[PDB]
Amino acid sequence: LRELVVYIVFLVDICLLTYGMTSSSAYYYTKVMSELFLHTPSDSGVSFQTISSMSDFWDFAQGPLLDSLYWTKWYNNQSLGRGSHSFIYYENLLLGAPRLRQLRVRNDSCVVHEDFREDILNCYDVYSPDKEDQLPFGPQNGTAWTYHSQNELGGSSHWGRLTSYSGGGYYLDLPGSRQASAEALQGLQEGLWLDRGTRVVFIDFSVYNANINLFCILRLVVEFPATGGTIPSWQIRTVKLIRYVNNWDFFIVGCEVVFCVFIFYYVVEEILVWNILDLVVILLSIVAVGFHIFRTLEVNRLMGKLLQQPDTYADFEFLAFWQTQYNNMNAVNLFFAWIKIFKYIFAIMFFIVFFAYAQLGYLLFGTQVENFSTFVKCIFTQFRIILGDFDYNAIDNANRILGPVYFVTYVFFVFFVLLNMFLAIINDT
Amino acid sequence: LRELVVYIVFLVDICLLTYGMTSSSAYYYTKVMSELFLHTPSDSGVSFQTISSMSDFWDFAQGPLLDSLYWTKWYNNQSLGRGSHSFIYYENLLLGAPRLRQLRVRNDSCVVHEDFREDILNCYDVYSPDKEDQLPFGPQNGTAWTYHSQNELGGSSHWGRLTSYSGGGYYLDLPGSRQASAEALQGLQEGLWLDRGTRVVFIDFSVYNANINLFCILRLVVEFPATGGTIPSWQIRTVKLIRYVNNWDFFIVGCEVVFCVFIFYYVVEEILVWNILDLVVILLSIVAVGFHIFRTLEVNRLMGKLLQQPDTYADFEFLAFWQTQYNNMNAVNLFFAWIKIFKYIFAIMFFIVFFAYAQLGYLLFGTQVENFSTFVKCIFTQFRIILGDFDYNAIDNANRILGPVYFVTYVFFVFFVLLNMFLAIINDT
Amino acid sequence: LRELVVYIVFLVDICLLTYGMTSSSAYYYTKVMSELFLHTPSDSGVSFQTISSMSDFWDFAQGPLLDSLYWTKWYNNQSLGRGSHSFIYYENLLLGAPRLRQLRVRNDSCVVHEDFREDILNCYDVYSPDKEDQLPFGPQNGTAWTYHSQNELGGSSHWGRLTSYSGGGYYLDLPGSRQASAEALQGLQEGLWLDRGTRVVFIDFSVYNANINLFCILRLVVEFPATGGTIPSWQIRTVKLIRYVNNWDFFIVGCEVVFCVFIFYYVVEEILVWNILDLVVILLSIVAVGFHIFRTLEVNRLMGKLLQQPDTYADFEFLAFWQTQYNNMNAVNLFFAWIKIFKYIFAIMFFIVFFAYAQLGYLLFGTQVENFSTFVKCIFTQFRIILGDFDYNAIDNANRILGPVYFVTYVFFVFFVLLNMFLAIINDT
Amino acid sequence: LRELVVYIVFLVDICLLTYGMTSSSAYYYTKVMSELFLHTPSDSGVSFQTISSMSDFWDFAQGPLLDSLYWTKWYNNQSLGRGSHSFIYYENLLLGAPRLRQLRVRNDSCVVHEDFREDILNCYDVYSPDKEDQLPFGPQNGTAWTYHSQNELGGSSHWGRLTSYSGGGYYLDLPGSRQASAEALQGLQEGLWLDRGTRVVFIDFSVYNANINLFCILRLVVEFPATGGTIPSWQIRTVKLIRYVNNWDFFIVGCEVVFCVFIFYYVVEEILVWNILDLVVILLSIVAVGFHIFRTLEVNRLMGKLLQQPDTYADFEFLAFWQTQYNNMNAVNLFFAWIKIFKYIFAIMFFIVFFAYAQLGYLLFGTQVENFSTFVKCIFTQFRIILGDFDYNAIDNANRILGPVYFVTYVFFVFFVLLNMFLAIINDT
Ligand SMILES: *[C@@H]1O[C@H](CO)[C@@H](O)[C@H](O)[C@H]1NC(C)=O
Ligand SMILES: *[C@@H]1O[C@H](CO)[C@@H](O)[C@H](O)[C@H]1NC(C)=O
Ligand SMILES: *[C@@H]1O[C@H](CO)[C@@H](O)[C@H](O)[C@H]1NC(C)=O
Ligand SMILES: *[C@@H]1O[C@H](CO)[C@@H](O)[C@H](O)[C@H]1NC(C)=O
Ligand SMILES: *[C@@H]1O[C@H](CO)[C@@H](O)[C@H](O)[C@H]1NC(C)=O
Ligand SMILES: *[C@@H]1O[C@H](CO)[C@@H](O)[C@H](O)[C@H]1NC(C)=O
Ligand SMILES: *[C@@H]1O[C@H](CO)[C@@H](O)[C@H](O)[C@H]1NC(C)=O
Ligand SMILES: *[C@@H]1O[C@H](CO)[C@@H](O)[C@H](O)[C@H]1NC(C)=O
Ligand SMILES: *[C@@H]1O[C@H](CO)[C@@H](O)[C@H](O)[C@H]1NC(C)=O
Ligand SMILES: *[C@@H]1O[C@H](CO)[C@@H](O)[C@H](O)[C@H]1NC(C)=O
Ligand SMILES: *[C@@H]1O[C@H](CO)[C@@H](O)[C@H](O)[C@H]1NC(C)=O
Ligand SMILES: *[C@@H]1O[C@H](CO)[C@@H](O)[C@H](O)[C@H]1NC(C)=O
Repeated sequence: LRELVVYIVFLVDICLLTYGMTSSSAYYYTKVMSELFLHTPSDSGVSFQTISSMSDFWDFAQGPLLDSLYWTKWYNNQSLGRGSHSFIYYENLLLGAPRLRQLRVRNDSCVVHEDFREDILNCYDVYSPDKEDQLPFGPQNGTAWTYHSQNELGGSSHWGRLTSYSGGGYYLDLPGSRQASAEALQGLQEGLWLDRGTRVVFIDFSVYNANINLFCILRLVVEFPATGGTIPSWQIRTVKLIRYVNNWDFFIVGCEVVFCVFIFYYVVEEILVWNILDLVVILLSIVAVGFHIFRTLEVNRLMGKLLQQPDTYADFEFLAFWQTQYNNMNAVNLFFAWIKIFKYIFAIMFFIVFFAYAQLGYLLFGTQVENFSTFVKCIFTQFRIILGDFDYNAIDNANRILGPVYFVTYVFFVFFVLLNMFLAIINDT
Repeated sequence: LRELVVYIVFLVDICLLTYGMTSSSAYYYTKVMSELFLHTPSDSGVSFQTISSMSDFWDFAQGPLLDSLYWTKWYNNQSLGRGSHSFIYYENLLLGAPRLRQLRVRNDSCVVHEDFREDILNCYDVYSPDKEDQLPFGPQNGTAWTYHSQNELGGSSHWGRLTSYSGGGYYLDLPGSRQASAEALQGLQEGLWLDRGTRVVFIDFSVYNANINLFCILRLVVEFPATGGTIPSWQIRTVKLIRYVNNWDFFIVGCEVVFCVFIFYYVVEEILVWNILDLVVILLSIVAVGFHIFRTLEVNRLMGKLLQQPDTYADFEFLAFWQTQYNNMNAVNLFFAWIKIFKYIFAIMFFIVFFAYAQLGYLLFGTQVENFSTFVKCIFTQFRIILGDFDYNAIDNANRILGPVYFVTYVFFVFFVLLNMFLAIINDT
Repeated sequence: LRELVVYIVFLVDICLLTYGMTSSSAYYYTKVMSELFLHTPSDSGVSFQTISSMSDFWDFAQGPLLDSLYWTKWYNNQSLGRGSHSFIYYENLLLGAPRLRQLRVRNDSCVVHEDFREDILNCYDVYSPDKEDQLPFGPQNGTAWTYHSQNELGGSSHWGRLTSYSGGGYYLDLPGSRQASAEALQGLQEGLWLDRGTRVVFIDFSVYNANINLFCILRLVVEFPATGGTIPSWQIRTVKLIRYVNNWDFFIVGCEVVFCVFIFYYVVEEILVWNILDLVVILLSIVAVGFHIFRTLEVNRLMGKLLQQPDTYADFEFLAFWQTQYNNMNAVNLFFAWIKIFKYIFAIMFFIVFFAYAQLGYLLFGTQVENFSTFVKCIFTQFRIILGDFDYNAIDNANRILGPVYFVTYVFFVFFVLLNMFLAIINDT
Repeated sequence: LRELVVYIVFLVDICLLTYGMTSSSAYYYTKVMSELFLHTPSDSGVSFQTISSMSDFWDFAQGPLLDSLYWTKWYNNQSLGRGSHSFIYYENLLLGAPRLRQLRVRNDSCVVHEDFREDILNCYDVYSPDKEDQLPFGPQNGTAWTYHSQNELGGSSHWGRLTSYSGGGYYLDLPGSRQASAEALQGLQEGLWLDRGTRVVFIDFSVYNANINLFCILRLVVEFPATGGTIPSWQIRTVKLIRYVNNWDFFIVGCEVVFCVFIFYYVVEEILVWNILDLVVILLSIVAVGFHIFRTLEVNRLMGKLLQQPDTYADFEFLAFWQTQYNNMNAVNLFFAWIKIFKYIFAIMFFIVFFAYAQLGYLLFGTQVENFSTFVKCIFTQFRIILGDFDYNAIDNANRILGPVYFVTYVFFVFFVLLNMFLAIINDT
């Protein structure tokens, strides 16, 4: 019964270590930033979410995005007394400069069919890293008009709605004030910096809050499919990077070294079914150990760069990405750490036909309704239908005969099979 | 156990043949075109979905529809360098010309009642093909003002929300550029090309995407009932017609001939309960065989016509219609082909009263709520109520006494009968 | 087994008689008229549903309502060739003239409390027919400014959202054209025809469709509570009044006399448990017999009046009211007539506590959330909660402590009691 | 069986006493006032709910709020004949003057991190009563620019969305007419009366309805977090304070003394399991006794003040607060009083894992989705998921891998554990 007590001590160790990272003021910080950039219309009624075509994109970029970044003067039109830096909502510092970057696809990327070769001289295929266009275009001069590899821009794969994307492309870094920035983007509308070759466009920038201590790092990802049009999407992550606050941070250093003491104790007692869960928990634990040194190194380097050369994009997106997935790992560890307490204290006919419906629904619908438009989405759509959440209008207007047949037939299937499962389990009794 | 293996080979045959037709880039192609034509307002705030009366229709036709068809210049107001053809979203070619066509009903189509014969000199009845008005009207000159049979316009029945419609009517084919087109439709507003006689108005046009290979064929169907007003509706189908891409298309020809080899094998082994499913699967299989020759002939002919005489409507709607229903057939075949693996490895009291509620609900509601407005819609509405999806406000504001009596009473009926079914099945145990 | 056959003959008799009244084109007729009057905004963005205060009402009455009534010219601004009458959507005749009528409450209707007698010289209480103000006001001249009893205006009780209302009040009948009408309502804004005394305002008018045969009779009821503000509400009923169409109407006369033959047969065989249902069905049958003579008399009289003196309100609202409730009666008869085929072929602990929750929820909520704002609404709200339809945000923002306690506690109550019912019924087995 | 009868007499006593307080016209009174202040946009499209930043707040305060308070002239632009007082909707008197009051936080409230000390000279921390800034600011002159304790302003804690707030702060009391008021708030925009130090801003005012007898007391609470931006929120309570109406009020005095007679009878019979419920009911009863004297004293004093010095804020918010919570207490008493009739006539595996999901969901989501943003909200969110109310899009866009794993895994957990509970209970049978 002593190993139990020690185990509890482990639960409060991991508990304080993971709840040390969070903040109850995070949610409103995301909510405020997102509702600042996403929802604010331009004069043309162009929000970010509602971007349709390219001209809408330019109406957005030269629109709110240049007035929701650079704040200078108060609401009473009196100047704000902090020099030359842009404070979003007066309370939020803007780190470095924002960066656009684009991805292009090669001029002739496929074979136009034989009938149309008269009217169509070019094929720009869907994005795949094999076909990415590395040559310059436009006036072919600055870093906006000429390619850059994934090394020259330190970066990882962004994984969007269509397909994953590399880290290269034609970046531009907006200058400090507003006016110079508008001169830039106006310069990119002059020439065509968005043409048929374009595929993905990223806008990255990050913000640091002085009052509490948090970063809001955000990516605005607009995709241009081969079909034309646009698909806007966004990721906004708020993150506690610097863990130094007060002597409490030194209590967090002590907490960390206590934690590694614990894990060494648990590898000692480990080596000599539930022990599966043990080796997992310890595995993700020691994965979580080194990340703090990784982080302190990273932050030290970045704040080094921002210190040296302002008006230069400094990547917080990689660091924020791995910080948040680090938090996900801690969450799963902690959850298992609660499950572990218990250690210290015919269906094939259903699955086959189930996937058969997933497939059928994907074929009949899926060029109409989004919820069916891929296979996994079909699986979870059918699962919600079991749980009693569905939109029948969509299924019914996609195909107004086979729709009701699908819906009804599926309902009777699940209902009926579930029944036979009940009667079988009662037969076991 | 060998016939099993051969059967699996059949499953991968049909599998690759049906998944050969689809594309994962289809959904966004429909989504983009539909959100281009349907949702874009005019200056008057007139979307397509929101069309109310005739003047709204004309505000739409001379509105966005002429600016969401003809694209000429880039977003920077630089000319686009492809000659005279209209590329929607710059990536999508426009095939031929768009076509309006109308259906009229005869001047005196019924008997005005005896009381009103003083104030009402005309009856235009509901549309039925018996009463379709074949005489010219207006200035009585062009092909817009004079009837055309269903042969002179190759076409099949469109089946809309009210009733099915023929393929005849008074067509107009818009010219190439925008300006000439606006001159046309302005010419049709000058005279009354929509008058009390009108019933259905169709706008048909189709689009071919060069980057991927797909067609988006779309019909915009606005109905004018006898009651006045309008009911806008639409059908948008994206279709892979030309299956020739690369040598992979030749692997698709080999796949097809392998498939017919399979079906001949299965008629040989067939002729000498589950065999019901066998004869069905083979039936729809051989139905699916000839459609490819039918299609290659059709496409060959059409692209022949578009080749010969541009600015002439060339029907892709018939071909797209049968291509999509062909895909539905393949979907059902494939689904059965998955079910078939298993071959190789008191209620009357409920139904009577159920339909009795369907009828009651249709009579009490149904001049108010849409979900009840016909009989089949009542059946599926009550079925959703069983599944726990309903809008109680509607039922309650239609009739605020009998509404709750209907809803409650029905709930207790289904609940209670289901109970007695449980207790009965437990009695069988 | 012969009485069975005769009974079936009864089912097809009542079946054809009740389905003779309906029309499948009704729903779109209501939908079109309602979306014409209710939803069309004015220049100020004032729809009918969105009416807030009195100035909004006047912005509506002189707004769309005078342009959604009088139609004169086509969409091409060419005159329409039917003399002086107003055709709504060109297909719908307007019967007679529209009528406003108001209800007033007496000057000093209650006792102002003792503290405020200095600042408040008048009390206008809630509407009850005892306090209705019968004296003239304003310029005190026309029929708009002077009272009229419920006899001088033939009319019945309208039953709205707050309380039932009589048929008297200060009516005004709008003239024929638009311009004279605007002169009228402008004349009623000049003086105050809506002042603190006002309680209910009705706008009644009816429309006859020539193409099909139906009436759309509609009431727009705006209520001004004692609290101030407004509560707009509406009733739109489409009705087949004249049943004369063709010789088929004579087949309907034969059908009626066959029906009365049947009911006499059933009183003969009746007089000499399920017979309860028999006497009910026959009762509502013979109630339904005389209504046709009542109706033919009524319609004959009305069309007499419209024939004699146009530009005079002629009530179709009484007749439409009883026609629709007649249709409800036929619906219930027919439903029982289907049930009748079978003739020819611990809870107190739950109900007490249930009503106890209805009461509690009414007291805690109900000055906030509408669904709880009266007692019956609380009953059906809790019933939906059992059926899994609820809005938790409302309950939670009304009182953010007792709300979740109510919701959770109720859920466990119903869940748990239902359980004990299951185990009890299994004990009976 | 006599104590039963006497008990019923108790039920009708408490019944008439609690139903004496309510009114069926309350709901529309809240609904009307709330839809007057909350939803009415300004010229800039700024509603109250939609307030985003500070400049939006000022656009609201000088916007509708000064035109939804002071009513002078009728809708026909004729003057209203009640002197100098402002009648909202002409039927509602405005009691006293409205009051703004603010809360500030100290200049340097925390330690800026070491890296940023160059660009950031100030930390304004989250609100806690320890850090509240008591010094004057701005021109440092009036009662708007200088602190006031919680005694000098009689007031209690407001408990908002973020944290509880004290009653002190920098109040301003708007003058009588509109013009002087606009001069005031313009004077507060001139200087910065909202600066980085601000945290909460309250607008309090109350309204008395003469026709019925009720008060609508309302607080408009706008919060400025440390993160920037705003969180608007509101409380609107309608209350019957003065219970004097007619001789019926004297029947209410008799009712009260009868009630205390009852409770003395029940302490006599009390002193000599269900008796737990007895001592509770009697406890809250005698708590409810003294509140009437407390109230009559309070109202007497207030109406004394409003009598003496108009244009001075007189607090009805404290009194309304305790009146409504008094009504909540009566509601619970009455509910128990209905329950009481009956007196006179393995799970740990589920709860542990349940809270484990609450925690996991709070960590993974909760910086994205609101429903998860705190721990209790996670508990009730998961409880609704059990009851079949959820938004899957949110969970899925927060984290698009771990989201479905959370949702599915939780569903199988609850489903499966519930099953084993069924089979266990059947084993007990
Ligand atoms: C707003 O600021 C501009 C900055 O140049 C100034 O010219 C203008 O007078 C200001 N308007 C005000 C204070 O109303
Ligand atoms: C295709 O694009 C390239 C850009 O890399 C350009 O140099 C070339 O001229 C284009 N081809 C044609 C036929 O214009
Ligand atoms: C841009 O083009 C001009 C024109 O020759 C050239 O002088 C300049 O160096 C170019 N910019 C860069 C960064 O090379
Ligand atoms: C837009 O194009 C028109 C075409 O004639 C031209 O006259 C005008 O100057 C252009 N406006 C620009 C480039 O801003
Ligand atoms: C009815 O319509 C026809 C069109 O086919 C027209 O020729 C005829 O004159 C119309 N009847 C009357 C009475 O105007
Ligand atoms: C249109 O009417 C004119 C007037 O006579 C005629 O010359 C012309 O041929 C008509 N158009 C056609 C296509 O017949
Ligand atoms: C619309 O009708 C009016 C009626 O007087 C007329 O003056 C005007 O010219 C017409 N406008 C057109 C036909 O565009
Ligand atoms: C009350 O209203 C009546 C209208 O019937 C009016 O004659 C009377 O003068 C009013 N009372 C007062 C005190 O103005
Ligand atoms: C309206 O008032 C005038 C003024 O005396 C009067 O002549 C006229 O008769 C009145 N109208 C009616 C319908 O009595
Ligand atoms: C509205 O009231 C103002 C108040 O001065 C007055 O000048 C104006 O003429 C009035 N407008 C009307 C009655 O239309
Ligand atoms: C901080 O705010 C106070 C207001 O209480 C002010 O007196 C002081 O000057 C501020 N500090 C600095 C460094 O400006
Ligand atoms: C406001 O400031 C002026 C300037 O000295 C002063 O005279 C006045 O008394 C101040 N107001 C109050 C209420 O003290």
